[PDB]
Amino acid sequence: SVVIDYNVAPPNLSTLPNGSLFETWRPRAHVLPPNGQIGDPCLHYTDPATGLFHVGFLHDGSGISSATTDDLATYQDLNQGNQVIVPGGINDPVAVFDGSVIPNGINGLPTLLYTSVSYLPIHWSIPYTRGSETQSLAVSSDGGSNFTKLDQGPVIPGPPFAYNVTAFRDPYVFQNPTLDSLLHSKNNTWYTVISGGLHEKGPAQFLYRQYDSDFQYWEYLGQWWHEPTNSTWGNGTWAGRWAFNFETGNVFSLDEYGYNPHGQIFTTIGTEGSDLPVVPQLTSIHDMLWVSGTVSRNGSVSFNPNMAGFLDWGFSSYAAAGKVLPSTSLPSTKSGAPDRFISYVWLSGDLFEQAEGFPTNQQNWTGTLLLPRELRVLYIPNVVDNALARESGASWQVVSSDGSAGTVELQTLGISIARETKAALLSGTSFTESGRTLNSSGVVPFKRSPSEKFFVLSAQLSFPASARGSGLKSGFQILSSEHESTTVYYQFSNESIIVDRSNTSAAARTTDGIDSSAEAGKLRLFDVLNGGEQAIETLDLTLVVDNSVLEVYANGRFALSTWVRSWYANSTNISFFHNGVGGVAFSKVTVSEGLYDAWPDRQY
Amino acid sequence: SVVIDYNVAPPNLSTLPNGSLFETWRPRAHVLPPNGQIGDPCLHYTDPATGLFHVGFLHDGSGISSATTDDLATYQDLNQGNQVIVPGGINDPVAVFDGSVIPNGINGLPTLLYTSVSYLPIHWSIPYTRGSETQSLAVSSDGGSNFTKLDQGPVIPGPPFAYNVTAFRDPYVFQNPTLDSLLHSKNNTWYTVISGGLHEKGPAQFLYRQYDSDFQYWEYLGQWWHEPTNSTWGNGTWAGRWAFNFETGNVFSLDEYGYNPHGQIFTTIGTEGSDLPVVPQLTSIHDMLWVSGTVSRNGSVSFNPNMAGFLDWGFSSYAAAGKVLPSTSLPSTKSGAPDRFISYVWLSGDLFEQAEGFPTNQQNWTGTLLLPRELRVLYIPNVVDNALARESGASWQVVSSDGSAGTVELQTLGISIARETKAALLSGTSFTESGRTLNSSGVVPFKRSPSEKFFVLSAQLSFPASARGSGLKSGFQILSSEHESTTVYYQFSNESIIVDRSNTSAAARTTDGIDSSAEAGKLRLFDVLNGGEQAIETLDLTLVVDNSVLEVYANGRFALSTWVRSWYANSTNISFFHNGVGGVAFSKVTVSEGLYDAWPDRQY
Ligand code: NA
Ligand code: NA
Repeated sequence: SVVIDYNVAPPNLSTLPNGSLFETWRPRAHVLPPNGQIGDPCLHYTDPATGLFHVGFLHDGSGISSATTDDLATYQDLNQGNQVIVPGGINDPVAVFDGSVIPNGINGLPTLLYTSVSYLPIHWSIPYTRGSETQSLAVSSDGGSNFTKLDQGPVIPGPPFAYNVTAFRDPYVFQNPTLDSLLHSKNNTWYTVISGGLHEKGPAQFLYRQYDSDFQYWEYLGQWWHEPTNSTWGNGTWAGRWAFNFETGNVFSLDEYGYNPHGQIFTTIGTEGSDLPVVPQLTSIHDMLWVSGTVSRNGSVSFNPNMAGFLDWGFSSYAAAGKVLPSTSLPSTKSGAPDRFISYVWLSGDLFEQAEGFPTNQQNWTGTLLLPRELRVLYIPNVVDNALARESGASWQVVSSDGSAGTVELQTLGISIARETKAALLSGTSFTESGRTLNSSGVVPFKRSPSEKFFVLSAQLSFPASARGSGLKSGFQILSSEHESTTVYYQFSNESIIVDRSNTSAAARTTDGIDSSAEAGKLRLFDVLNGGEQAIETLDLTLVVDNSVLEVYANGRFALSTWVRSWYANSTNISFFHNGVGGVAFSKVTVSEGLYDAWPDRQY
Repeated sequence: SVVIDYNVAPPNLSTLPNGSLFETWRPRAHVLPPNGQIGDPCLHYTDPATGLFHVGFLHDGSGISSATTDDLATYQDLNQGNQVIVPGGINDPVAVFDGSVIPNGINGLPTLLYTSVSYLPIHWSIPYTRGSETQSLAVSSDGGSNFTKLDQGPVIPGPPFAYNVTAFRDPYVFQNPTLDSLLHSKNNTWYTVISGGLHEKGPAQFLYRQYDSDFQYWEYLGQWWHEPTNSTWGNGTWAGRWAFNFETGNVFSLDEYGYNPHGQIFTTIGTEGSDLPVVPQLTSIHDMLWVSGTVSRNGSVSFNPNMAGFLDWGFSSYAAAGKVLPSTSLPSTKSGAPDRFISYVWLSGDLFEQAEGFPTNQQNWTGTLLLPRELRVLYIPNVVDNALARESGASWQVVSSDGSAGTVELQTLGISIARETKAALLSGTSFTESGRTLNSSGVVPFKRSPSEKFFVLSAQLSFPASARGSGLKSGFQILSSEHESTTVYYQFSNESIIVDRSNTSAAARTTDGIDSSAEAGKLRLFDVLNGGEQAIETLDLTLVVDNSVLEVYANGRFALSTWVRSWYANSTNISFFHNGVGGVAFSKVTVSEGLYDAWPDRQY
């Protein structure tokens, strides 16, 4: 069968045999199935009996598949990658959508509450078919390889009486003593949020609590959070739009270290956006947002947002699912971590099924999850109390102020690679490129580049005072050779990290459905006071390249992830990049090469 | 194939070929399918476009079959007797139970609301499987031969939040301006009652009204009528028990002539009874009750029973379904009838599936509906105001009184054969047996008897004053020959009509599962004042024999129906019967022979 040589120019990839491009763009350090398509992650839980962390995801549009980890770095497939629960039962004859797990449930077994689907199609833009989405229970008695459906109807057969929902799915089970105290619930009551919205009103999270010890009945507590149709946090700059429908709602509570039941309450959601006029059955904008809020009561409970942002700025990033990972788990016991909230963002492989022409049968897989991320409250001290710091409707807020110093402490969402995964990514070969200051325009090669498309690059960029309000662009050119290059840079004129993919892939010239549009995410660098002098915040950059999967992290509070589908074997060189407009000081750049095998017990 | 000769003794009927006993016991003037089993009647409606009255019934445990009538005497099968709606859809993958029809519904078409079943088994005596019974919509666009299910989920997906129901089925749609005025509903609002009960509380009718013009949402109005588990009207003499579960609830309103929207409100129900201790999945008592009541409001509406009885006293009579038949219908236009409420009682053919051994495959049919019955308010004037008239918790009530005459007017439920059916039953040959008074004991042959097992017998029995409190038994012996006889008599010692079936069938000697136990129904004959003298009420008796189907009517307010499965061709003779205890005066007895063919367009 056919010979592949990545030093030779590519054909139209649609002409190659099935499976011939299996390895071409495939990551080694990310969660994705053995083959085929990955959809929304869900079902994650820690098994209290074994300590193993279980992860799950929709697989091939035909149910939920799953894997375990004892270290939060590497994974073991359950049921050989085949689905632990499939459609075709009485409650879910057409489909299985997201569900979440009560780890210590019916008979002390993991108990899945999930969206069972009986009628398609389903979309916020069209009229809703009554009973199309219900919430049903299943239980695993075999260690999470098979979830057996209860032989009864759904436990939540529909939305509240006469509600004209846009959607009613993705039930997310969670505990919270702040809710308990506000609602006089029994201690350690399980809550469920269901995500969707209302036609002619707008997106919403529907809130419930268990009524009975049996998980059979769920008492409706109201739309604890809802926003008008296509409205937006602030003026729309820092947290996209609330848009036409909420999906994949997660609810959890954080402090400075990780997860805390008494901590500040957060939610992550997908929003489904669109231009006007609306194109039937099309969601053109898939925003992956996080939201901080205060929960109060005046009859019924409300979640009132006080700041919001993106969990990942990638066009193709969406549908994140996360779970409490307790300190007692196997991974946390090995690493000494406190209680955490670990979230896996989904990276759709085909633009949410809008990449017609992509050589899908050649690759024989579609999509990945991003690296597990730890979520925590992040504080930014010694920020200069000016208009940059004080902007309303943004992704941070002032929590204290020092009139004498002229400073504020800021608060925002901390987003970083989970620690055991980060350390396993840095495990191999390790070299440093010298710091330097650049004033003129162009790319300057590193003295040494990684020899393969599997690396981490870490660097600090320091900008001088004149950078503010200039047309400066500075960063790195990666995955470069004669025929290809990808540029990642910060741009002050629109306060953004940009990924320029115009030259990323030689395959995009010969083949349809290989996207080359720019990716972008907003990032403000504040003014800070250190050693008694005022300066622009250091841009602390971490780039993880995993064959075709690029994740760009910054300052412990920013992520932008995308596909970088470079063809040529030589497209591995790294250079400094600066457009010449002002100057920039690069610290020493660390490069770690090779990453690690996240699936050590797989063949491929 | 085998020769049948009804002058020769029967074999064990279980040894004969399949279908060989098709005609043996089969009626000609009753509603039953072309072959196979009949279950609960339902689905009846008048088509406003054609004027045809449609009847329906469960058929072979596999959906609802239907037929039409233009005269309320004869019927035409729809869809050749095959079901107009079957199980195996998304909402009803396991079964279809009773439903009722809004005649002028979605797109002005007949619209069925019915119980769609997803989980079996279902019974009041066991724990209820969540979601086993829902209420779904279907619509017929082809004149009632096929009801197309709406391609959506159920419109009532379950009982109210956390209710531990015994049952939740048999939705009965009805209109009522008395309810409209009490509830401030829109004029001509459709109501639905659903029948069942609650574990640890008792049987109930759950009441709803349409929320929207679309029939999509049904607003819950409470348990408008409920009774404690296994309680009873009065002391249990005149209306059985309310028992452990209500089934087949009908609601309607009557005056003296027939149906009236502003009239007195009535309901008919089956009750499921049992001995203590309860045998799992067994209902041993199937009572077919009617109930009169007043409807009032104190927050939510209540139906408060003021009298109750049996619609039919037959052990095997149950599950009646009826419908408003307007004066504008085809049958009513021909007969000049006002608005009516026509009810068909079910006569189970096999003791509600407890007649093991019966030669079912030999007969190739099971069960029938009884003759259509007109329900109306019946007044009994000039009754002597004594303790017989004044008994509480009975099947009548005093509505006015005359202190001077020493009398009361009574009110009760009028039950008679629908008029066009009655006239078609009397259509043929017609002869009279002379009146006589009998004082000694024994049977006295009629001078002429009918030559076949298809006849109506009408007679008046007048009892002298000494009959009261005596051990008198008087009536008729029918279907008699050397080897067989059936006796129908009134008995003062327990105020009952009795059917003695001990000698009815020679087949019961040779064959299993042919019931020969006595049937009974309570009937009080009041003291009346006529021509200025006091007397025992005339017993006005009507017996309709339709091969094996016996229906006994009395005084326009009593029905007792049963199976009389006589074998020998000669078992057709009629005699007077009197046990000698006192005396009895028989008026002239009318006998009409042959009845009529209720299925003129069938082969068999
Ligand atoms: Na996105
Ligand atoms: Na009965």
